Amino acid sequence: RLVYTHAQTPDVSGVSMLEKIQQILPQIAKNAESAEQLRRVPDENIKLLKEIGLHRAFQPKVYGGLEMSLPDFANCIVTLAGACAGTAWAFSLLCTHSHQIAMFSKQLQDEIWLKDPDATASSSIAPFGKVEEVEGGIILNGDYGWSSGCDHAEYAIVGFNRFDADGNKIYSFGVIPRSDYEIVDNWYAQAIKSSGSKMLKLVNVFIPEYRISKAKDMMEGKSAGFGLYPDSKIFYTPYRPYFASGFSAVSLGIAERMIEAFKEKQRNRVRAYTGANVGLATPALMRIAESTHQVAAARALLEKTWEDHRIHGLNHQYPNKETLAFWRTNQAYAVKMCIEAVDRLMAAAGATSFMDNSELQRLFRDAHMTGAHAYTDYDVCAQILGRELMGMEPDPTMV
Amino acid sequence: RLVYTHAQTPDVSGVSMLEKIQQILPQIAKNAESAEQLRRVPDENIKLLKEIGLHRAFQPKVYGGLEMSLPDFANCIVTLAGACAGTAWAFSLLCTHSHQIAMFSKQLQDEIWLKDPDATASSSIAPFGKVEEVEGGIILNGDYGWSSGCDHAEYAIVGFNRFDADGNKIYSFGVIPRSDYEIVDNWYAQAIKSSGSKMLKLVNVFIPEYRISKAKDMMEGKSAGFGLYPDSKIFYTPYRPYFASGFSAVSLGIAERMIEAFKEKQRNRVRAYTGANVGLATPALMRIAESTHQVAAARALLEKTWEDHRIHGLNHQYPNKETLAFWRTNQAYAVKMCIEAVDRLMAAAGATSFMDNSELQRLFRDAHMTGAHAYTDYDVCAQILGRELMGMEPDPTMV
Amino acid sequence: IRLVYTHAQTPDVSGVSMLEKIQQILPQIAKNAESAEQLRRVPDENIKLLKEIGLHRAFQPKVYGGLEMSLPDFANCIVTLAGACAGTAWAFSLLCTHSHQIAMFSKQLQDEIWLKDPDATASSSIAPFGKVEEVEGGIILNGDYGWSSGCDHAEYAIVGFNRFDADGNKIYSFGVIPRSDYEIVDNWYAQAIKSSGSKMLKLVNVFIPEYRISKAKDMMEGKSAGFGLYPDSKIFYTPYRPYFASGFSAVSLGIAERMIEAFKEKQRNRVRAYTGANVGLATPALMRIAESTHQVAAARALLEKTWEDHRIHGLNHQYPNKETLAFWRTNQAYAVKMCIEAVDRLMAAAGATSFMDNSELQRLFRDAHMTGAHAYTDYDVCAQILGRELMGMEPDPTMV
Amino acid sequence: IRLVYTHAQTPDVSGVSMLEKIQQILPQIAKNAESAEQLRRVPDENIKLLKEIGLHRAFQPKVYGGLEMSLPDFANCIVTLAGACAGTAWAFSLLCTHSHQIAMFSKQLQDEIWLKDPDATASSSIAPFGKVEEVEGGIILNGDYGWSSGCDHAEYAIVGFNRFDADGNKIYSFGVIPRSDYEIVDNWYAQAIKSSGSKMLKLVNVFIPEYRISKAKDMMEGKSAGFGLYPDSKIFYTPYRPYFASGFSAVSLGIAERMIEAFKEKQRNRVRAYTGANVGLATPALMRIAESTHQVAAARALLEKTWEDHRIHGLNHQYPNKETLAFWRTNQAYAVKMCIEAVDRLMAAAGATSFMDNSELQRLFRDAHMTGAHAYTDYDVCAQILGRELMGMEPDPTMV
Ligand SMILES: Cc1cc2nc3c(=O)[nH]c(=O)nc-3n(C[C@H](O)[C@H](O)[C@H](O)COP(=O)(O)O)c2cc1C
Ligand SMILES: Cc1cc2nc3c(=O)[nH]c(=O)nc-3n(C[C@H](O)[C@H](O)[C@H](O)COP(=O)(O)O)c2cc1C
Ligand SMILES: Cc1cc2nc3c(=O)[nH]c(=O)nc-3n(C[C@H](O)[C@H](O)[C@H](O)COP(=O)(O)O)c2cc1C
Ligand SMILES: Cc1cc2nc3c(=O)[nH]c(=O)nc-3n(C[C@H](O)[C@H](O)[C@H](O)COP(=O)(O)O)c2cc1C
Repeated sequence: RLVYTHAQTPDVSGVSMLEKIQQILPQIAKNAESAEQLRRVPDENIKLLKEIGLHRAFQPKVYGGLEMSLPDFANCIVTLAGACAGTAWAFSLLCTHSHQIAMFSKQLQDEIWLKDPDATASSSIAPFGKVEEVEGGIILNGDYGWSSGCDHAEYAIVGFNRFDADGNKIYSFGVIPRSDYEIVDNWYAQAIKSSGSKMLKLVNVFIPEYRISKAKDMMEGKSAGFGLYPDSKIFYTPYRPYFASGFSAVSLGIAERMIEAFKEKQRNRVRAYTGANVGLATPALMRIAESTHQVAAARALLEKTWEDHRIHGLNHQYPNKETLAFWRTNQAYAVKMCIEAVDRLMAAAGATSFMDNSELQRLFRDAHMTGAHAYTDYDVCAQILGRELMGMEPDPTMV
Repeated sequence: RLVYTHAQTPDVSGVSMLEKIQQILPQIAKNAESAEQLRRVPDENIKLLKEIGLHRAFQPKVYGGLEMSLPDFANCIVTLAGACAGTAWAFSLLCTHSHQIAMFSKQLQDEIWLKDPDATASSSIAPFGKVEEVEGGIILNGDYGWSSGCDHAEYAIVGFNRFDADGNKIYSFGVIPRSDYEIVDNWYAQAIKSSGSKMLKLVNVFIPEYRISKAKDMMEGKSAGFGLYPDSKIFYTPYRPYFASGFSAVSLGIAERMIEAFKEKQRNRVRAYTGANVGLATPALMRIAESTHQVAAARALLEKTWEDHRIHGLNHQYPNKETLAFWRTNQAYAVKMCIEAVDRLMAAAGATSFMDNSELQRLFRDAHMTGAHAYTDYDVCAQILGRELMGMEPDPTMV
Repeated sequence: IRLVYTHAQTPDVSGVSMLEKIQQILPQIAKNAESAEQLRRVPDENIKLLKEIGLHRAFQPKVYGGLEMSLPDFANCIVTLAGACAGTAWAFSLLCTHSHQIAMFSKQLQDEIWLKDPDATASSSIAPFGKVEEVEGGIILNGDYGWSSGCDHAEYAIVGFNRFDADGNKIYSFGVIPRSDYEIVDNWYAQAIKSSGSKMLKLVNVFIPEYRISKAKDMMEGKSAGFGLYPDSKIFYTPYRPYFASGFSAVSLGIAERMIEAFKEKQRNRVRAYTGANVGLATPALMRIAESTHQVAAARALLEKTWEDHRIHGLNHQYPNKETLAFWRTNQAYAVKMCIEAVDRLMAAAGATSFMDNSELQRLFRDAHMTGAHAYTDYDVCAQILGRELMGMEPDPTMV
Repeated sequence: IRLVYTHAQTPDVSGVSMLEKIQQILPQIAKNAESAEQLRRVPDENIKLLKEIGLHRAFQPKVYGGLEMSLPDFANCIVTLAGACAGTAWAFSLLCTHSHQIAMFSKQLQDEIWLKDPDATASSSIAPFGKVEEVEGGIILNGDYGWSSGCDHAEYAIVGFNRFDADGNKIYSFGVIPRSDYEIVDNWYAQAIKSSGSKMLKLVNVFIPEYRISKAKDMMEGKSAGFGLYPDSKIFYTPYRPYFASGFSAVSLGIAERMIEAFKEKQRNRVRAYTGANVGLATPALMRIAESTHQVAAARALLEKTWEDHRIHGLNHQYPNKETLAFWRTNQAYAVKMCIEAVDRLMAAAGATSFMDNSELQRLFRDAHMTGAHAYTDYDVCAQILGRELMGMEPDPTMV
């Protein structure tokens, strides 16, 4: 029998990553409050999650990785997000970054992992950096904002633009060691506080050519690492859908938790002004129902989208324009529904739900934060998909 | 690779029912306009659909039936609805009625089908009839509204209440031959005109005990036909989810077609006033995108819900309270989203789209009609699901 | 003097207000509604009743025997009227608001139309499809001119077209032409507002003299041939467009307030077909009636405020600035949008019986949606218009 | 005299309207907003500025030196104020509206409060949690009384509780008590409207004499001990509740209008972080700015019309009937809902940077949502209130 309201446990001989997550969820949940005030992932959380080996979800097998299918991984993040959004978000990123690193030169991966198999990377992909072409590579300078989990990373992946002959943009990534940059703690946010999305500062950082890949190359299986893992079900696939797979996941995790948390607080709710017993009043019930439907519908769409990714990966098959448009955008619609579903409940939650000591207020905030990311902006997404459906050239103004 | 915007063709060897539908879809589509003025399904359409054997979708195998899985059938109705909603709707009902007949006595099924293997039944399940208990059965009298396809049926299934010693409602159905009732043609509607939902008139109709089953019995596998088909993947299952499976189906069919129809008419559109080519303007695109997303999300939820029906059927497993609530209501949420998606497009359609000679106007009407059936009313559904989620006793005021 | 949230308040005038006069004839209009739908135009009775109370002279200059009603007072008669037959209200509103435009043409033209017959009115078709040849003394116009509400009951038609400069740039103009110069082609088969008789005008080598031709821009800025003719008037020193298009939102509002009333009446006694239960007062129904009431009351407030602004401007002989003009162009579109939300919220709890031919809701629902399909009520266009203005951007010549 | 859609119109009444006086001090209020949020109450400066212009005497009777402002004029001050610091506006609104209620108590009580100190104000906690013993001459009340906006700046508190009939039915009453009779407990750690200082009052064996106790029903129907005291006043012959709860929607509107302005400012120069192109004027953004503008203008129209209704009623010393009362109870709830939709439509295009502590939007978004979480602004309850009334049903004693 299927389950509509949450992740179904892959019954497998040998216990699943998702069960392993489920056992440690109470601890995560209890640190949630002190994680918010810490403005990063508490050391305990990292240690627990790494202990179950989650961070090696997308690490190639040759280095001791699991190579989880997207669905299985997504669902761990969703489940995780239910307990601490910021943790789930940050940790998702640390994880999905290995899937990218896996497309770089064999030499780079060897450098990172043969040395330390538990090493991970945070990122800052927005190309703010000023780049000088020296011989052998580049020198990069810049302030690189928004690096979730950067405190717990040994490397960072960093985005920038290079130019060819007709000084055209060549969008590239560089992997750099933790010693090459300072973490500046300017992370004072109002949602997903626990993700530690501090900013990386880069001063005359040299990056050799072998730690630099073209984005386009990693979208189309032409990067230096292509063909390295001929048996893998997850590497013969565009880098971006994976890396960005966390946002919607976290968002959905929040939504499903909101429903549960709202239901718990709803049962016993009294009317301040009259004293009457009001937890089972029809309006409340209808909201719980509709939000349940809405996130169930969102989970269906994400589940179907993830299956699509998995199937493609299995078959070592790069998607076409249309499927690519859908993979870029369905997640944004999912995120959008999930927020509608959180809002519908928060709106019936009453004043007490906005107190610091109430969980709803944090879920509500975090939920909204998931729709503020560049990759989840639905205005941009509607235009992307739309243009594709009418068979129009893409707008280079968005991506 | 998965498909977001429509039914995926089950790549069997040989001809799937769905391909067979797809080949006849142009003809159905061309009769659509004269079907609307006919106020019932044109004889051609019935003949074409019966020829491909679709009406035997849920007929037991022993009488020459196919015993299609719910998903496979649902998807034929969705596809069909894209060409003529009223046809798809009416015909869906004529089909899903066999699934119910199949739970009646062996004697009844023998009576209907050994005699004529192509016979089908229309229905009127709202218990308006006055019922006298005579010995050996009942005499029923009543005007029975809303019998989709009743012009093309050889039997009608007809709902009524019988009473205990306690004098409590026992909701029952009776199958009655076409000779036992007059079709009154009072079907003047403003949507799904082609369904021929005329009203059955019953005057002192006698119904023998063997043509009468309790609804509750068919919900719980206790009706006279339980056990008859020990190998069947579709009869060990409550009757209602199958019978009502066509509404959301039709509704989805209509939505997917709107998006196609809108896109076609959109390309070349000029502003009436300023005379400007305007088919590719950003707002239109964004509506095409989001309606696309919306119905895709609906399709995902229905596809997931149907899988759940299929799985249960396979395992001869009757669902529990919770899954039952979800099966009762997810369809209603799907219908709701589908109508939102139609409305979002009809609203950018401009005045020309409301002309009799435009398809959009019919799709828009028919789409709305699908949310007006008793089983798809979302207000009632949210209350049903809601009460279940909070662990409340059901409200006998709705069902 | 308590305010009223759910409908037009009756102006205590001297003598009998136009709105009371409408209110007395509303039953008759309402009883013809069903046969008007099958007639595909306004029934002769309705025209005769409405003209008898003098409504068609709502915007006719006083010198010819007109009333010169303020926008709010007129709008509110349409809203009320629309409650009984949307198509009648819509058609008739147009026949009415056309005089306000005629009043900006040459004194000679007005004299021609009204000194001859004071009850004469005009239908229109303003979308510039016509092919236009510049002959000397005026133009020859040819074209099929769609969508002329009330055109069966009109003696003239106002017709839109483009002329060109030296430099070949569009000069959007209107011409008033007699009923004898065109054929009404009956291609009006619609699924909403059937009774408006929006048939299409056919024009074959119609000659139009220069004096029956005004520039749209001139009528927007008080520069047309009729500017200054009525120095005491509270309604002519004002751009033509806001008035002419004032009817759409009005009708749309009329339909919404009526839906609420109609839904309430049918709701009381409603049963579930399935359970047998008397279900008219169930909390979900109540909440929908409430929220639809709030939503249309909120639309009414925005329209009433917008109308006041038109009135105030007209009083002061003051042409609005860019910002107010943007608001006048678009507030009505938002109102129309809310009204349709309000109708939908109710039709969605209406059940299957409400979609029958013999039910009023089905008509109101259809009509309500038709009011948001007009080119002037399209909200996507309006959001862009108002948006550009608020950010201080040049207007998009792509829409208007 | 041209109307304004996007904000309060300045009442031209020459000399300085209260609203102008507000507008001059708004920059200061705005600059303290950030440190007010961390203070979790209204900064002493803000109180001092606002009291200096005399705003707190908005509803104080004239005999004590009050202004007796009309509801519209006051409401609009709160709206304007809320644009700069919601929590200030909210708290101060309450301190203000409480005088309107005090004005219905015995002449002796008002004399006690104001003849002594004419600047004295009261905070409240109206939810009847208190346990109440009937002693002779009055009551002894005990309880923890949550949510007392501005309670740090008040000299008295108004406190709600239930007493009982012969056959012991709830008699809902209010008691005014001096600041010495209760402790302020600082448990106010919220995530919205932080600056309102809505701390909780603790009451230990507080004695309340009969003359500082009024029945709520009496103050709803002009039967309280202070009825008739100000025979010339335009604002006291009116149920107490619509005035006291007038601030919430007002604040909520204030925040919305400010969101639009704030969003517009930040939108202009917004690049993509991803591609590299002036993204501030993209069509989606424009349309959201447009539609939110329309939505809050429509909300403003409904509140403005509702306020006028209160004003007209007050003028005429006329207590409203069931229907208008249902509307006054609920329109504000709809207004608040629209305002939050409008805020959300913008916050959703605002991008990640808008959720930083150093961004104003994030605070506006939070505060905006908080206004819809009060017991009087809950729309579910409101739809059921209005709905039942419209269908002519007895009220549900389960909500109020
Ligand atoms: C109910 C209906 C009646 C109309 N009546 C008139 C009319 O009498 N005169 C006129 O110029 N346009 C009329 N219009 C047409 C519009 O002005 C405009 O040309 C049309 O809405 C263009 O929309 P489109 O993009 O669907 O073609 C009417 C439109 C509809 C909605
Ligand atoms: C398009 C249309 C077709 C219908 N066809 C049938 C049918 O054939 N058999 C049936 O028992 N009920 C049919 N129903 C009626 C519903 O089962 C139910 O009686 C009706 O929705 C009651 O809704 P109401 O509250 O408006 O009466 C149909 C309803 C509509 C929407
Ligand atoms: C921002 C905030 C401030 C409030 N300030 C007051 C106040 O000063 N006086 C008062 O009686 N109630 C105040 N209320 C509390 C409400 O009157 C009511 O008791 C509370 O909203 C009950 O809602 P609940 O169901 O969440 O408990 C306030 C509520 C919130 C939203
Ligand atoms: C919660 C939060 C965490 C983020 N974490 C990262 C990250 O770790 N790496 C990264 O490259 N971008 C991250 N982003 C930033 C986005 O990729 C992007 O630069 C940002 O959303 C731009 O949006 P804006 O238009 O508001 O500037 C994050 C954004 C938010 C919503």
